[PDB]
Amino acid sequence: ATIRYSVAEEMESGSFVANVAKDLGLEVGKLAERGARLVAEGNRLHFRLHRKTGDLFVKEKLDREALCGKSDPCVLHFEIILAEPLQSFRVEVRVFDINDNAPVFLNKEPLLKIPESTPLGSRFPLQSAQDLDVGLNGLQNYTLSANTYFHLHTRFRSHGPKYAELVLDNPLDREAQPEVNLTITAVDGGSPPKSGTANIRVVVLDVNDHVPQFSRLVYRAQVPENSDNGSLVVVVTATDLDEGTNKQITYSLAENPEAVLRTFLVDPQTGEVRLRGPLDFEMIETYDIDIQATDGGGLSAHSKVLVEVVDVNDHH
Ligand SMILES: *[C@@H]1O[C@H](CO[C@@H]2O[C@@H](C)[C@@H](O)[C@@H](O)[C@@H]2O)[C@@H](O[C@@H]2O[C@H](CO)[C@@H](O[C@@H]3O[C@H](CO)[C@@H](O)[C@H](O)[C@@H]3O)[C@H](O)[C@H]2NC(C)=O)[C@H](O)[C@H]1NC(C)=O
Ligand SMILES: *[C@@H]1O[C@H](CO[C@@H]2O[C@@H](C)[C@@H](O)[C@@H](O)[C@@H]2O)[C@@H](O[C@@H]2O[C@H](CO)[C@@H](O[C@@H]3O[C@H](CO)[C@@H](O)[C@H](O)[C@@H]3O)[C@H](O)[C@H]2NC(C)=O)[C@H](O)[C@H]1NC(C)=O
Ligand SMILES: *[C@@H]1O[C@H](CO[C@@H]2O[C@@H](C)[C@@H](O)[C@@H](O)[C@@H]2O)[C@@H](O[C@@H]2O[C@H](CO)[C@@H](O[C@@H]3O[C@H](CO)[C@@H](O)[C@H](O)[C@@H]3O)[C@H](O)[C@H]2NC(C)=O)[C@H](O)[C@H]1NC(C)=O
Ligand SMILES: [Ca+2]
Ligand SMILES: [Ca+2]
Ligand SMILES: [Ca+2]
Ligand SMILES: [Ca+2]
Ligand SMILES: [Ca+2]
Ligand SMILES: [Ca+2]
Repeated sequence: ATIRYSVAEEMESGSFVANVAKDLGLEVGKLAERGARLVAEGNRLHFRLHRKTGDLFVKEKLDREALCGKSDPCVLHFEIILAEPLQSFRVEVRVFDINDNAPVFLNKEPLLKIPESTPLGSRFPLQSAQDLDVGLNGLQNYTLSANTYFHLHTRFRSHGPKYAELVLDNPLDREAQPEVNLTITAVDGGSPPKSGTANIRVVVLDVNDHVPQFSRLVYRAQVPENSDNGSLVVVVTATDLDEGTNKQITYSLAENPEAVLRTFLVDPQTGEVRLRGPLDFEMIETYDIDIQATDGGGLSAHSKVLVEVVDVNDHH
């Protein structure tokens, strides 16, 4: 009823396809004589017939991804018309698929920002790739680069892979490495398989999971009673391994006896523990002051400075 042939994709134009006279029920001379003409719909003119030889050539480089797109059978139809007697013959040439397209990502550099306090076992979806081929020549599998935090889990469908997702195996600690960088690899199933890699940048968001720590737990100080107002008792420092607003330190005098808050002050920024009142050895020999370093998130830490006034009042 209908005659068909098979051709390979992306072969050079003018290349041979088949010989018509054989499977037409005629001979070459008959083809030349009966006026063998190729006719199809106006839009498609993919082939060419040489009458005198009965030879079928392809007129253009056939690109299957353009003609059929994502369709499994790529078939081109056209009819051979004759004359005396006037016969019409339906011909269909199938364009086989080859592996001339590798998988690719639209974002070669995706940006995935994961908070530091992320529960172990959490999953992060990744955008799939695009292999324009069909079947085994299309997408088949994903792989993840060597890593100490993640492992890749590829959600599959019946025909092909749905998409891939990162699964966290280890607790993310920003203080260790604030960023982890990876390369996802998309692999088809052709022979040889073709690959397409993308580069994921995983940024770890700082969480206030670090209380400020004072240098010394106890600050020893020996201050002369005849010292002036605003004289520097001591300088205290507090460190925070975090970043952002969860790092800046706010020093403060809190929960102290009246005398302390009456004769002492502290600089909220620098840590300048200084005087705001007079001193007399006979009245108060020693002060013990608990200062408080407060973090932006609210994590506070205490430390006591033990001041001891020196020299009898007006001894020298
Ligand atoms: C999709 O691909 C994954 C992993 O990728 C494949 O396996 C690698 C080892 C390489 O050979 C890649 O070229 C290849 O694409 C497949 O899952 C994995 O299959 C392998 C089969 O050998 C399993 O072997 C393991 O090997 C390690 C050490 O090499 C051992 O510690 C394991 O105990 C085990 O023997 C592996 O467990 C398995 N999973 C992972 C995460 O690698 C997957 O089968 C494939 N799917 C399809 C449909 O192709
Ligand atoms: C994110 O990480 C990628 C991955 O780096 C690669 O993966 C690791 C797991 C290891 O296997 C590394 O050995 C491997 O490079 C980085 O991509 C890499 O970029 C560099 C330069 O930007 C590329 O360097 C090469 O150097 C050789 C010899 O010097 C040249 O011949 C190459 O032409 C190339 O210049 C490296 O090839 C490339 N790796 C891959 C797989 O593409 C990426 O830089 C990094 N990004 C960030 C922001 O950290
Ligand atoms: C000894 O010094 C303290 C503190 O001096 C302060 O710190 C220095 C580094 C400089 O920056 C000074 O400019 C700064 O004042 C003195 O205590 C402070 O006195 C001033 C003025 O009396 C107070 O300012 C105001 O006081 C009025 C009074 O009603 C309030 O209403 C205002 O709100 C405003 O606070 C200031 O509060 C007070 N305390 C501090 C911690 O600065 C002190 O007067 C001086 N002399 C003696 C004898 O102690
Ligand atoms: Ca192609
Ligand atoms: Ca193809
Ligand atoms: Ca392919
Ligand atoms: Ca931490
Ligand atoms: Ca942190
Ligand atoms: Ca902190």
